[PDB]
Amino acid sequence: FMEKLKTYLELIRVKNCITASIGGIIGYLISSNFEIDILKSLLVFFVVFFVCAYGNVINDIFDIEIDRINKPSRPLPSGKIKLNEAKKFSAILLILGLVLSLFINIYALIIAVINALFLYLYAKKYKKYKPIGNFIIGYLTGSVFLFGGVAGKNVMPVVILFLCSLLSIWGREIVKDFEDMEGDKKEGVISLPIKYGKKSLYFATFLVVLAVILSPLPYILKIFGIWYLILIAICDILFIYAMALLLKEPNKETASKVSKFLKIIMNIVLLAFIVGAIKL
Ligand SMILES: CCCCCCCC/C=C/CCCCCCCCOC(=O)[C@H](O)CO
Ligand SMILES: CCCCCCCC/C=C\CCCCCCCCOC(=O)[C@H](O)CO
Ligand SMILES: CCCCCCCC/C=C\CCCCCCCCOC(=O)[C@H](O)CO
Ligand code: DMA
Ligand code: DMA
Ligand SMILES: [Mg+2]
Repeated sequence: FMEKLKTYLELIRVKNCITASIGGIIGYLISSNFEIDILKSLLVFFVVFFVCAYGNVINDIFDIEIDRINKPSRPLPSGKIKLNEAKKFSAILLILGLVLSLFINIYALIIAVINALFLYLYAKKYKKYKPIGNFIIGYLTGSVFLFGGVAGKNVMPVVILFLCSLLSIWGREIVKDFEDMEGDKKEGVISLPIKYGKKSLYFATFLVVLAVILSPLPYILKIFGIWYLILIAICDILFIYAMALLLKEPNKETASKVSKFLKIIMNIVLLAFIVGAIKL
C-alpha cells in the first residue's frame, strides 16, 4: 500500500493540486487582508485540492488510449490502476469537493460546480477544440483565486484578479497556439490560428488590452495604494509592447518569445496583488 498510495498521488498529480490550493489561499489572504481564519483556510485549501484532484483523474480516464502511445508510464495505461478504480475515485474526489464547499457559502458551491463541469467537458472534448478550450484554461486558472476570494470579506480585488487572469491567460493560449500551429494541424486539433491565421492575434491583443483596462481598478476604487499602481503601470506598458511586437512580427519565433515574456509579467502582476494586499 506504500507503492499504491504513490500511484494514486501520481494519478491526482499531488504537486499541481498543492500549487492550485496555494493559489486558493493567496485569494483568501487578499480578500481577508491577511486577517486569516484557520477553519476557513482548511476548507479553501482542500476544496481546491479535491476539485483539482478530480480534474486530473477525469483527464487520465478520457486519455487512457492517447497515453498508451504518448507517455505510457502514467497510472492508467501501465495497468497500475484499473479504469473502473479511477472512475470510482474521481466520483469520491468530486463529492468531497462539492460537499466541503457547502460549508463556505453559495458562491463557493457555484464556483465548485462550474469548475467540475468545465473540467469534465475539457477532458471529454474541448481539449482538442481550442476556441472553447483556451477560455476554459483561462477561467479555471482565475477561478482558483476567486474561490479563496468568496470566503473573505473584500472579494472586489480578487474579482479584478480573476477577470485579468482569465483574459490574459486566454490571450496567451492563442499566442501559444500560433507557435504550435504546424504540430496541432497534423494532430486533428482545431484552433483560432488554424481557422483564421494572423487575424486571431488581434483577438489575443484585444483580450490582453481589456485585462490592461481593468488592472488599475483596485487603485481607482481606493482598495490598493502606490506600490500596486507602480508595479501595474510597468506591467501594463510591457503587455501592450509585447503584443505590439507580435502583431509587427507574426511568426513562430516571436510567438515563442512573447509567450515566455507574458508568463513572467503575469507573475509580477500576482506579486503586485499580494504586495497591495499587505495593508497591515
Ligand atoms: C523591490 C524593489 C522596490 C524597492 C522597495 C520600495 C519600498 C519603499 C517603502 C517605503 C516605506 C518604508 C518602510 C521601511 C520602514 C523601516 C524603518 C522603520 O524603523 C525601524 O526599523 C523600526 O525600528 C521598526 O519598528
Ligand atoms: C509510511 C509512514 C507514514 C506514517 C505517517 C505518520 C502518522 C502520523 C499521524 C497520524 C496518522 C494518521 C492517523 C491514522 C489514520 C489511520 C490509522 C489506522 O492505522 C493504520 O493505518 C493501520 O495501522 C495500517 O495498517
Ligand atoms: C524578461 C522579462 C523580465 C522583465 C521583468 C521586469 C520586472 C518589472 C518590475 C520592476 C523592476 C524594478 C526596477 C528596478 C531595476 C533597475 C532598473 C534597471 O533597468 C533599466 O533601466 C533597463 O531596463 C536596463 O536595461
Ligand atoms: C490549468 C488547467 C488548464 C487545468 C486543467 O487540468 P488538466 O487536467 O488539463 O491538467 P494536466 O494536463 O496538468 O493534468
Ligand atoms: C494577474 C495574473 C495573470 C495572475 C497570475 O497568473 P498565473 O501566475 O497563475 O499565470 P500562469 O500560471 O498561467 O502563467
Ligand atoms: Mg497556463
